[PDB]
Amino acid sequence: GEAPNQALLRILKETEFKKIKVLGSTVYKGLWIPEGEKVKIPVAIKETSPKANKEILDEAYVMASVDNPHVCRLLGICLTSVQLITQLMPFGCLLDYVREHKDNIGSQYLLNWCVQIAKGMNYLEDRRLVHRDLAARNVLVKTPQHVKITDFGLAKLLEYHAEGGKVPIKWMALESILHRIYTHQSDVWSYGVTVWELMTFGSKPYDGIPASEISSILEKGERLPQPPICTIDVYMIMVKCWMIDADSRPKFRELIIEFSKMARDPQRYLVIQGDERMDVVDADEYL
Ligand SMILES: *CCC(=O)Nc1cc(Nc2nccc(-c3cn(CC(F)(F)F)c4ccccc34)n2)c(OC)cc1N(C)CCN(C)C
Repeated sequence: GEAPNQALLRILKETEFKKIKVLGSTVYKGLWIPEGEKVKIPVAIKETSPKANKEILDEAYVMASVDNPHVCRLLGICLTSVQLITQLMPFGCLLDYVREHKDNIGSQYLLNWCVQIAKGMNYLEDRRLVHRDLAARNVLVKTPQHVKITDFGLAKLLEYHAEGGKVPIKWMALESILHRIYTHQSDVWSYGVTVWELMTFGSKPYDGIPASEISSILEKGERLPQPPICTIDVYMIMVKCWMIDADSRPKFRELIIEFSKMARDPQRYLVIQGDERMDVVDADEYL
């Protein structure tokens, strides 16, 4: 009863990329200039073990099948000696951004980021897609006013039953740690941890506690603390994302509604000191 995935996998010529510089490691900053049409597109290029190909091709499959203003768009792959070509998000991952600009993030930007992440996550749930790695590090920043979800290296297309492997323990639900079960609601848990990272301006969840004890702590009933800038209204939303009963956690469509209400009066829900004074074509316009 599944629908045919008629997504298009675009294959680009290497002679069309101008690897400007290295963004990290390898991921490169560059330009994609399609032959003929006078257009330069700022892109990120993710550059031979047969496992690595099989996995980056799996990620290219997922990114080619999603199309949402809050999900990272795939432009294509290059079959050299395999490269992912994605939209360049010039302000980096949201985790490093809130850490850099701690003294400039207003309650407006925080609550709006929570709305946008829930929108992209709700879209992924519409596509019957479990992310399995939602975190502040995996949310990229196009502009301070526009963020998108990235990194689908663990994404799965539908509960999902994993069989093993390295996984980020402090972001995943209890059911994911004990039974390797992943659902859209286990993504809601990771959403709760991701909101906690933003409200704490990039603090590390369970900083110091070894990952092997996380399963014990959560079973005891202990959760992440209430961030200083958070009213009980916002912290209650995170707490609901951390219920043991997965179906008691809020839906992504509900998290959109809640944070949108808060985004209409941000200073009522986030208390931040000084909150008052805080031919190039982008990929989104090349269709
Ligand atoms: C989280 C860190 C970082 O974001 N650095 C960064 C990123 C970008 N833009 C950008 N656009 C699209 C894709 C990426 C990107 C994706 N990955 C993961 C993987 F698997 F490697 F593809 C990256 C890893 C490392 C770097 C970039 C990756 N990024 C950017 O645009 C100019 C700049 C930067 N920085 C160098 C800033 C460093 N941090 C944010 C302070």
